[PDB]
Amino acid sequence: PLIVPYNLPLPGGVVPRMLITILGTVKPNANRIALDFQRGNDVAFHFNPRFNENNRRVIVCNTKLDNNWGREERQSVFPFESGKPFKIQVLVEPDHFKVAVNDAHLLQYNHRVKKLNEISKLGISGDIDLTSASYTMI
Repeated sequence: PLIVPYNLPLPGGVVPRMLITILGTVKPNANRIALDFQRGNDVAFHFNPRFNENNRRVIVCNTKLDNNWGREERQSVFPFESGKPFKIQVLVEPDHFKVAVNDAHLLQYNHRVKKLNEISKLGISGDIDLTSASYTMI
């Protein structure tokens, strides 16, 4: 019962062994979800499930620097389902973000923005009801 878009501060930035857990439900008739890990105005890691990109479901990942998007990484494994509850876990490792959905590994994204301590906010947006968003160390 949190308001979307939601901004989760990450005090002192991200560090290896930080685990972020996001619980919610995908809306009826969803088009998109987005997670945006921010370094100021830059987007260090954009994680973007798209439910209807030319009649295909795809996950797009990218980085935005100085208002310019870079090279997209795309994943066709698509674990989200319209109408249904999900869990996203993002584990920060030394060289990449590791993403699992509903307890199954989905993808890794190599760090392009290398000042991890400066990635200090997470924005959560899109066609979801958000139940909780939190972090811990493992």
